[PDB]
Amino acid sequence: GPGFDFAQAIMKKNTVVARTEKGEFTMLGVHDRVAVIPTHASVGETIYINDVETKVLDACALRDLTDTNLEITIVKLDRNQKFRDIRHFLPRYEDDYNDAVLSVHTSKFPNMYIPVGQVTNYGFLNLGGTPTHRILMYNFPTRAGQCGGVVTTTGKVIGIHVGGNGAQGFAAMLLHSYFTDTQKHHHH
Amino acid sequence: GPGFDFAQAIMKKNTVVARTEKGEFTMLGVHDRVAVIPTHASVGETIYINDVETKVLDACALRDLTDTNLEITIVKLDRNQKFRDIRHFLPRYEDDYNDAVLSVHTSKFPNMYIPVGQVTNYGFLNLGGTPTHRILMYNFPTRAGQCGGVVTTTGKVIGIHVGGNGAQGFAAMLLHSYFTDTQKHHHH
Ligand SMILES: *[C@@H](CC(=O)OCC)[C@H](C[C@@H]1CCNC1=O)NC(=O)[C@H](Cc1ccccc1)NC(=O)[C@@H](NC(=O)OCC1c2ccccc2-c2ccccc21)[C@@H](C)OC(C)(C)C
Ligand SMILES: *[C@@H](CC(=O)OCC)[C@H](C[C@@H]1CCNC1=O)NC(=O)[C@H](Cc1ccccc1)NC(=O)[C@@H](NC(=O)OCC1c2ccccc2-c2ccccc21)[C@@H](C)OC(C)(C)C
Repeated sequence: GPGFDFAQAIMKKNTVVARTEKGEFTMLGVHDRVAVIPTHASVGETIYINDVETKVLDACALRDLTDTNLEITIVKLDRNQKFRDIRHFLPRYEDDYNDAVLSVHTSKFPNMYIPVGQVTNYGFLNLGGTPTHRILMYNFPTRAGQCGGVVTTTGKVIGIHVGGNGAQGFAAMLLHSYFTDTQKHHHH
Repeated sequence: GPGFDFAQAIMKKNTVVARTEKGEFTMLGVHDRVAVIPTHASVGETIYINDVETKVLDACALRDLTDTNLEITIVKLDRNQKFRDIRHFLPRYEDDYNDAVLSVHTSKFPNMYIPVGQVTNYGFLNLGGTPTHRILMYNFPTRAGQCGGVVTTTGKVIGIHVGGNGAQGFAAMLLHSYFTDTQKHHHH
């Protein structure tokens, strides 16, 4: 069966409601004060987190070496609470998955779970006019309001929901190497 | 934890999408060709079931001995498929419950699960101007589109979602005695 228990533990301890100029998004906290949000959320220098205005200390819109959108933006937030470190639940590599759950945490849906079935390493997607890479696909009619939703299997947090076409849903991959402690680089 | 596995088994085998003049509702099939739907769905002599026009052979809008709305309408449908008999999962008596799940099956949400936490035997509710009895209440911000949604705990199907006020959700109780094989009574 789908790993509902795992999805619930991730949602309970590692999600907040984020709100930008573009609306509300489920937001996955990954470690310390670092979280993710879809790039098309258009994060600025402040953001609402559970309706509390919060400084965005850093925001990195990920792109691959072809200079193509990956649709993940990693943010560092000025908050007191640390997120439980869930980096060990992130996949090392691209993969396909079975019996995944999509989990949403917004004002409208504070806690909701959708089994999306098989998830395929899809690759290239034209997302609302933006070429995008490293997309995961599931055959489920996902809707507006579900962006940022966390895609899991038991023991793995594999991506965040970013798009759909009325029949299929698409998530941006999360990989373990996106969040490893590193060194010195001018990035803005 | 919440009984997601049980909720999923009920949804998989015992729900259809019903559509009346008032819109779409999750519809729980109980046994044979007998199902339930909230009375405010305004069931007529035909109904759409998974988008297929279907004759409604009988419809009984339940009321208690005070002649007050219970908000459950039991329907008998002209379909080929029988529903798996789930009467043994229906509670005998009114009760309070822990860690319930609300499960929705509509066109917009073909499969969605919401843990609603504690469910209380609430009693009287004024439902959109209609006095209504035998209501179950949960502290969860349920929304339009969730009516008919099935409320479960492990091993019990306890009600169907009928209402909310933005902070709380309300279900009409299901009791085992609503569906027992009986005898001869002019009811229309
Ligand atoms: C989540 C964010 C949101 O609700 O918007 C607020 C600004 C939302 C989820 C999806 C909406 C529809 N169902 C969903 O699962 N994502 C988007 O709207 C996303 C942009 C975005 C905005 C903000 C944050 C993150 C993302 N855009 C779309 O999902 C877009 N879909 C899309 O481009 O799909 C690709 C299609 C494609 C590729 C190749 C050949 C043919 C097609 C095709 C045909 C028909 C439809 C889509 C595609 C949505 C907005 O596009 C449609 C046309 C479905 C409305
Ligand atoms: C499901 C059916 C649907 O979507 O409508 C299509 C016709 C829907 C679910 C609920 C909507 C809001 N959140 C939900 O969970 N149910 C209804 O709309 C239901 C009527 C119905 C129509 C068709 C089938 C089955 C049912 N009506 C309401 O839910 C109504 N809520 C309500 O009456 O709550 C009682 C309130 C009460 C009692 C005593 C003191 C104070 C109050 C109070 C204060 C403020 C709000 C409600 C109540 C909705 C429609 O009413 C509001 C005002 C929330 C819009």
